[PDB]
Amino acid sequence: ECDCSSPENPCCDAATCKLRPGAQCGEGLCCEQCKFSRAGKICRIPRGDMPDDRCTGQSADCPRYH
Repeated sequence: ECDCSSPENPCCDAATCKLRPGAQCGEGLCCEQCKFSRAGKICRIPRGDMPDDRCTGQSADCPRYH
């Protein structure tokens, strides 16, 4: 298993398919240049008045309220 889906992704070492040194992530709504996006950054807009989702600063995915 690999940190990045695609071998083209520079966030991962080609040889291992694991994140390159210093990288936090390689993909997701909350990944920017191989690092976690800023905590509190909007990452998902619903229609209507349901709450938006924001990045946590500790994960590369955009969380959901449940």
